Amino acid sequence: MEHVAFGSEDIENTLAKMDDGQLDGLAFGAIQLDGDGNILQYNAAEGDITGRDPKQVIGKNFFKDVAPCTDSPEFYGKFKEGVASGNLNTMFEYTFDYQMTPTKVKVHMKKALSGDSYWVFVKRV
Repeated sequence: MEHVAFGSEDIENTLAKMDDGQLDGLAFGAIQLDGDGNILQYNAAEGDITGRDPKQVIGKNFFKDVAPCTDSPEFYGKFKEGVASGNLNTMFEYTFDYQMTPTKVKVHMKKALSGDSYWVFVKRV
């Protein structure tokens, strides 16, 4: 198990070293998005929470295709403001409810160290 705590202040530095295999060892869900919301990485723990197969959602658009329930000012709105601004670090509770049992989560979105990519981290509450 890769030992990194949800909400750590340097999480983006820690995860910068990890390949898709190491990401699967985290204790929480992790999704890497580009600035348009397309999925670049999607780990095992996220699939355990949501039921999605990680291999199959890579390359889909999180807000349009995968997670329409997040297309709202309270989630996608925050994302697109952070991309436009070039900075993003916000944590909030949300309920995921699209084609799944409604599941309450804590979400942390943070700009990655790389270029034009953004993390979404998820854990159950």
